[PDB]
Amino acid sequence: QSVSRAAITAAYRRPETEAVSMLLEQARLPQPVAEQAHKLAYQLADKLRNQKNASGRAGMGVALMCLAEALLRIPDKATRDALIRKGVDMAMRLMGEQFVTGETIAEALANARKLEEKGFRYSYDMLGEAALTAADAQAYMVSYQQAIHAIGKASNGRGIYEGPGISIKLSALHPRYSRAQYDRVMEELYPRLKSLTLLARQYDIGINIDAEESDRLEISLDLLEKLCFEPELAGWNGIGFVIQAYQKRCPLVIDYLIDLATRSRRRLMIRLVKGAYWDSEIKRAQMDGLEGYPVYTRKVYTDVSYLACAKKLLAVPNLIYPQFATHNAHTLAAIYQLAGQNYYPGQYEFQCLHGMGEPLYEQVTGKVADGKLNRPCRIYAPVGTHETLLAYLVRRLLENGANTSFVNRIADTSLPLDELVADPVTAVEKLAQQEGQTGLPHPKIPLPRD
Ligand SMILES: Cc1cc2nc3c(=O)[nH]c(=O)nc-3n(C[C@H](O)[C@H](O)[C@H](O)COP(=O)(O)OP(=O)(O)OC[C@H]3O[C@@H](n4cnc5c(N)ncnc54)[C@H](O)[C@@H]3O)c2cc1C
Repeated sequence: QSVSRAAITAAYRRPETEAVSMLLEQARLPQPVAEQAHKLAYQLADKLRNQKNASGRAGMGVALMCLAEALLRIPDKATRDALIRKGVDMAMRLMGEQFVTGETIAEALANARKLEEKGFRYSYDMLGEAALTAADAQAYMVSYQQAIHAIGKASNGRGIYEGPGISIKLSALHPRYSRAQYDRVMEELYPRLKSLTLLARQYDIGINIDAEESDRLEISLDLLEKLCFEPELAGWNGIGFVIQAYQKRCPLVIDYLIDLATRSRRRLMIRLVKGAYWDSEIKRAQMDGLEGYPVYTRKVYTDVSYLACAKKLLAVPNLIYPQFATHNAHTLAAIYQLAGQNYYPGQYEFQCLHGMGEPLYEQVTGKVADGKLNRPCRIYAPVGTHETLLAYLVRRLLENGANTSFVNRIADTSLPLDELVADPVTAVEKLAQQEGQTGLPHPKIPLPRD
């Protein structure tokens, strides 16, 4: 292929100067919106850093304190004045626990209530991906079936917005998905996706297809296309799909999705993310030796792409329920403002990962009289034992450990608040004036052919 599909194909690896130049005006916050976004972002990030006065205590060497402490333990003021494989497995489960909501779906669900009463929602992720065998994919299938039964019974008619949903990885459902051919995916994967989706619809819970590696985008769109035209799914708006703003294709995938929601007569649930596989995408493209990268190479370009994509999503509320997944205070503030006045619950939600967004979103989800923004947030809740945790944990380490990540820069007491929440468009134009051209690739990431 259609007009919208062909345009996705042709954007696959377009030069960054071109891709970034085209996004800029789509991403620019109008003057007054930009300033309310800055102020809100500043406030959120200020509260985050300085929850337990962490920066005001910088406002106030160590051996002296130990002596002042021992002196303060003198009870009477007068007296005082007068005076390899195992290490890896272990470190994985130790660092990883903070990102896991429970080992079983029942355990995760039984803990649902605490944050659900505060206005939080949930999307449960049965950990495990990249099925290597036919038996592996069968077992993931039954784990997903089981989870939908338990989630749906706990949802108990609350429906797709207020009630819990499930997130699935297509790589879990087909052996060797990474190299699978179109014909085998449709024969084998598609009937399992269709079956899980029919089940979710019986319980009226959301079912989201997670986005994985970029060379799987095209087959996931073929699967989505077919799925949206199932008679048993007519009139039901529970299908969800993730799109990754670090991809050059993202804006064009949105044109496609908008046309699909129209033709298939539904409102799609669309989770907009930046993306979780950047380091691997860069390595992969450098080994393939093709004309360029399917993702941006500077983090600020991804931020620009996200804002442009968020605007496009918010413009079509009859066709799309946008789910804005982020832990970045500026991104959140910019969305809040871009969504305009006269919020209604079913306009959009925020999303965050378990063990990562709680402090940001404790300022967001809840009553205005308690100082909150009163916007719903859906927590993505990984569920599994130690044997399913590895790949997810490594992605979290890369996310938390990168110096370009907001969750890393916020902990840096030396980087000032204004720089942390600086506007990405303005950042890009600043690079452009310094370097001579808009959207130049990262200086340390040359094209694969160089
Ligand atoms: C609820 C939820 C669900 C998610 N589901 C998925 C999913 O299905 N598939 C998926 O891929 N991701 C998914 N993610 C996103 C991913 O796991 C990270 O959480 C997310 O990208 C972090 O973005 P941020 O705005 O929180 O952080 P920010 O710190 O503002 O931006 C972080 C990031 O920018 C990108 N980046 C980093 N360096 C560069 C660079 N040099 N050049 C270009 N881009 C760069 C990467 O996307 C990286 O995560 C999900 C996130 C959430 C909250």
